[PDB]
Amino acid sequence: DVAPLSLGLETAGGVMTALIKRNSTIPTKQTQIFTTYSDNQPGVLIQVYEGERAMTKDNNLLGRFELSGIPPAPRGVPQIEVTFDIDANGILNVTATDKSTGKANKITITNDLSKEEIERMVQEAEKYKAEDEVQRERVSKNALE
Ligand SMILES: *[C@@H]1CC[C@]2(C)[C@H]3CC=C(C=C)[C@H](C)[C@@H]3C[C@@H](O)[C@@]2(O)[C@@]1(C)C(=O)O
Repeated sequence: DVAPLSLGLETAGGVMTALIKRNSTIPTKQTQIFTTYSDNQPGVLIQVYEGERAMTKDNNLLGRFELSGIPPAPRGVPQIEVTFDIDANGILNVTATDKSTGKANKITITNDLSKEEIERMVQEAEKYKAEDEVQRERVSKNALE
């Protein structure tokens, strides 16, 4: 019925950027436009995370993929459309497409975590809320490494 945890990707500096917020009613689909962190960046690394903490290392890793072929351009210029789609079949599709060329890549994640363990991740997130927000402020926008 609901996404029991926030679902997102890692932005510059190991920052958790949520696309599907905790308690979102399923089916659900969200999209954010992302960019490159450094000049002439040839591609982006999509790292799929679950959890509430501000830094991805403290959340759970679900999968990875790279979208390469990004032409040389300055930082913050390329447009990378990243969509998270949760279906009613227990299939999570994460797609990243380069808006300039149409070049894309994707990962499929299925549901095959305990209720208490889910309850702990949200407990831990509000306990570490301040420390997490400090690291976020210090290290962060919509930039992808
Ligand atoms: C944490 C790990 C991932 C997942 C099993 C999700 C993976 C695939 C999905 C497909 C529609 C769902 C978005 C799943 C929702 C949820 O059960 C899940 O996010 C967690 C909390 C889990 O229970 O293992």
